[PDB]
Amino acid sequence: ESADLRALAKHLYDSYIKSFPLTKAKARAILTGKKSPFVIYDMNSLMMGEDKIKFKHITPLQEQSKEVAIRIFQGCQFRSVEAVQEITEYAKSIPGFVNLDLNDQVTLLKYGVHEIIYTMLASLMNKDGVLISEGQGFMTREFLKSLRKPFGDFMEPKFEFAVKFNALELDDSDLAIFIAVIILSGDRPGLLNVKPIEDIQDNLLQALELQLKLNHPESSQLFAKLLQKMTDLRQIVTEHVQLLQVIKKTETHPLLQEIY
Amino acid sequence: QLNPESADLRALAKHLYDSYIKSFPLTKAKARAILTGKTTDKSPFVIYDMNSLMMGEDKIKFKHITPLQEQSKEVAIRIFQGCQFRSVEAVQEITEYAKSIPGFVNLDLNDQVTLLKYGVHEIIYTMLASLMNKDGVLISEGQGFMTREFLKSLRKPFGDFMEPKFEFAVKFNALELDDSDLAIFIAVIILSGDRPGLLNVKPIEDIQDNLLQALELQLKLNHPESSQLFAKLLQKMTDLRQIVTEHVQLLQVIKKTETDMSLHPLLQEIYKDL
Ligand SMILES: *C(/C=C\C/C=C\C/C=C\CCCC(=O)O)=C\C(=O)CCCCC
Ligand SMILES: *C(/C=C\C/C=C\C/C=C\CCCC(=O)O)=C\C(=O)CCCCC
Ligand SMILES: COc1ccc2[nH]cc(CC(=O)O)c2c1
Repeated sequence: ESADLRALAKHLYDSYIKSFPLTKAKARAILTGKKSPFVIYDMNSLMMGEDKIKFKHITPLQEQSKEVAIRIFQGCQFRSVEAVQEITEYAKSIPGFVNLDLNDQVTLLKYGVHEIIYTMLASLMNKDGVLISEGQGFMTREFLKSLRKPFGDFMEPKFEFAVKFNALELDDSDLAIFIAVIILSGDRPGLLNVKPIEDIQDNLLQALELQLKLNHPESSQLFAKLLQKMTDLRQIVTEHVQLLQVIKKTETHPLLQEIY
Repeated sequence: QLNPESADLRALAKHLYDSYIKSFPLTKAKARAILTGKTTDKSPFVIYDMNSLMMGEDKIKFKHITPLQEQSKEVAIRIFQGCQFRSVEAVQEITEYAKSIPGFVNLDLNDQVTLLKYGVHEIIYTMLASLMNKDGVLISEGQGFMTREFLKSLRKPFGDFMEPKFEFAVKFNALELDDSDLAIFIAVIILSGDRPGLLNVKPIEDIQDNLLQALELQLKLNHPESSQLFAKLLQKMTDLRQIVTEHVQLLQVIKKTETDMSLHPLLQEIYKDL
C-alpha cells in the first residue's frame, strides 16, 4: 500500500505543478531574494506599477472607482476568480473526484476554494509583503495596512495566518496533498453522497501522513499540526465573508459584477 | 511492537485517563449506560414539557442546579440559569483536570489562565456530546433527561441555544470515542499554544506534541479498524471553534434582550475579550 500512497502523492504534485503557475518554491526564491519584482510600498509606487507594468488585472478597465483602496480591493477579486479556475482544474485531477455526483463536485469547490486560496496565498507571503501578478510585483504589508476605511484590515488577517502557517515549512509536494484534503471535505453543507467523499479524503490523509513523515522526519506531529491549521483557515474565511458583507456599505460593470 | 518510546506514551495515556475519572463525576461510559436505558436502577426522569419540568423538580431533585431564584417566573430563564451553573461547575472540573496534565502547572501563570480561558468551552462541548443522543441530553448528573424538542421550543432567544450542540454531538458521537480516548483529546485541546495572548508558546507546543503522540497511539490501539480516526478527530476541533463563536454571539443578544438576568462572573470573565 505504501507504494500506492507514494504514487498518489507524486500524481498530485505533478498535477499541482501543471495547474498552478507560481509555485511556493519559485515564490520563496523571489521573496528571499535568492530580476527583482516591482515593489509597491506607497501610492506613487502603485501608480508606476500599473503604468510601467500594466498589471493584468482590473486597473485597465474604465468606470471603476479610480480610488486606490477600492481598486486594490477589486484587483484581489479579479485574481481570486482566476485562482478559482486553477483550483478547479487541479481538483479534477484528484483520483475519484470527477466520479462524484456532479452537484457534490460543485458543492465541494464552492465551499473549498476560499480555504485553498488563503492556503496558497501564504506561499506568496512573508511577514513583510505579498507577491502579486505572477510574482512580477511585491505589495508591501504596510502599504496594504495603510488603506482607509475597512480596506486597511482586509489583508492583515491573511498575513497573520501566513506567518504561522509558513512556520510549518511545507513545500509544494506537501501542499499538493493538503489542498486535495481540503477539497474532499465531507462536512460541506448540501452534499448528497458524503461516503465517497470521506473515502477519498481518507486515502488523501493517508498519503499526506506518509508524505510528511518521509519529507520531514524531524518535524514530530507535523501531520497533526497541519490539520489543526484548518481551524485557522475557516476562521479567516468566515471573517472574510463578514468584511465582504460590510463592504456593501460603501458601494464599491454589470457584466463584470456578474463575473465576479 | 512495544518499546521504551511507545511505553512512555501508554503510561501517559493511563495517567490522563486515571485523572479524568477522578475529575469528572459523569463519564461517557456511565452516560451511555443510562441513555441506552439498559438497567432499571439508572432510569432518568424525562422532561419533555412544562408539566414534566414541574414534576421533575420533585423526582430528579435539583440541589439548586438553577441559581436560588425560587420561582424565577420563566421556564426559559430557569433552564438557562441552570445551564450556567452547570457550566461553572464544569469549568471547575476541567480546571482540576488540567492541573494533572504533566507540565501544565509548570508553565507561566498567565499562560495557564489563557489556556483555560480559551480551552474550557471547547472541552465542555466535547464532553457534553457524551451526555447527548439525537433526542436529548442528560441533566442533574444523569438523574434527568431533557428532550431536544423541549429545549428547541423554549423562546426566541433561548430556543436556539442547544440545537448547535446537538448537531455537533450527533456527528462527534459517530466517532464512538470512549473515555480513555477523550481524556487525551481534552488534554490536547487545553495545551494549544495557538491561543491569543500566549507568552511562551514553545513549552506549550512541546507538551502538546507529546500529547498528540499519546492520542495517536491510543486511537490506533483502541480503534484498530477505524482508519484515520486521529485526523478525523482533530478536524472536529474546528467544529468546536464554530460552536463557541456562535454561542458567544447568542450571549451578546441575551445580554441586551434580558437586562434583568444575571450572568455568572466566572463565565463573564472567560468570554471577556475572547
Ligand atoms: C487578493 C486575494 C486573493 C489572491 C488569490 C489567490 C492567491 C494565490 C495566488 C495569487 C497571489 C498574487 C496576487 O495577489 O496577484 C490578495 C491581494 O494581495 C490583492 C492584491 C490584488 C492582486 C494584484
Ligand atoms: C443545561 C443544558 C445543557 C448542559 C450545559 C452544559 C454541559 C456541562 C457539563 C456536562 C457534563 C459533561 C461530562 O462531564 O461528561 C440544562 C440544565 O441543567 C437546566 C435544567 C435545570 C432544571 C431547572
Ligand atoms: C443555555 O445556557 C447557557 C448559558 C451560558 C453558558 N456558558 C456555557 C454554556 C455551556 C453550553 O453551551 O451548553 C452555557 C449554557
